[PDB]
This record gives sequence, structure tokens and C-alpha cells, in this order.
Amino acid sequence: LCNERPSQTWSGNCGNTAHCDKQCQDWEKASHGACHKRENHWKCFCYFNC
Repeated sequence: LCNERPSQTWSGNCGNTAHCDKQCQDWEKASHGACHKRENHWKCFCYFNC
């Protein structure tokens, strides 16, 4: 189940979603990551146990 968890590692705003996708998998221990806008802030969300 791909639990879309907010930016742990990543800071404020996101753009390099390719980086985000690693900065979740490698750093933390998610399946992957992806950038999304929430409250006008692009967060790198991580996606675990997918």
C-alpha cells in the first residue's frame, strides 16, 4: 500500500522530483518519492511499503 507520507528528509519546496524520488528511497527507506503541491508548497512526498 503506497502510503503517501510528507517530506521527512526534504525541506520546504520541491521541483527536482527525480531527486525527491531518491531522497525517500535512499535516505529514508520508502519505495520511492514524488513532488506535490499542498497549501501552495511543493513537498517531496515519500511513498513507503508500496
